[PDB]
Amino acid sequence: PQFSLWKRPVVTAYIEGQPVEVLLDTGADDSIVAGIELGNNYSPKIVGGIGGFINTLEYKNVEIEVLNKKVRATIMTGDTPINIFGRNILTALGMSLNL
Amino acid sequence: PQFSLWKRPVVTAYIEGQPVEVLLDTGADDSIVAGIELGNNYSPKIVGGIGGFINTLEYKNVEIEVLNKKVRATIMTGDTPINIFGRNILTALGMSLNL
Ligand SMILES: CC[C@@H](c1ccccc1)c1c(O)c2c(oc1=O)CCCCCC2
Repeated sequence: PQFSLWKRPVVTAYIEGQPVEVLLDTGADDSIVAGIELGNNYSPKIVGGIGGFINTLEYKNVEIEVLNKKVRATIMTGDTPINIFGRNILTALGMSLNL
Repeated sequence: PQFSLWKRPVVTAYIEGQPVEVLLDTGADDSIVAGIELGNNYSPKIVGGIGGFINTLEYKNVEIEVLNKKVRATIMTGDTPINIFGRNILTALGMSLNL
């Protein structure tokens, strides 16, 4: 597909079966979604950005269906205002920022 | 040009002549940079990042040169840890996200 930037690149993603609304963000180094349960085998992380830091729990190798493609990648859960898919997932998806 | 996102889409843009380094952000609606001092009309404003709020000054009708294309735009200045160009400028350039 081709996403125009006139609208927020918001898609529906299926992480381990659970349906989430995610914003595709090329400035996000990682991916952080809230409100999803992914197990009792995680790693405590801390990520910073504009305005401050946020504590997160990292889960590797997680099934992800988005844009009619399934990737296995690392995601972080935590109190974030909107669910973000950073570059770690976009590269795994084969996406590009074109001019 | 084409950005692969394996290494963070960062470029040099000139804001009314001053060169800065900015990250191309597809999730941000607005744009904010640290340090530039302009004179256009401005309004005090506060924004919310993925971790907290920051106090900004907002300028309108700002001449911006990026990737060899000139534009007239709205941008914000404040003590941000990372300079980003959001969708308001991205769209004026005609950039897109493909798969
Ligand atoms: C450039 C830093 C970036 C980021 C994202 C995730 C984790 C750390 C840093 C980031 C954005 O992409 C956006 C916003 O604030 C940010 O700090 C504004 C709020 C809305 C969310 C999308 C844009």
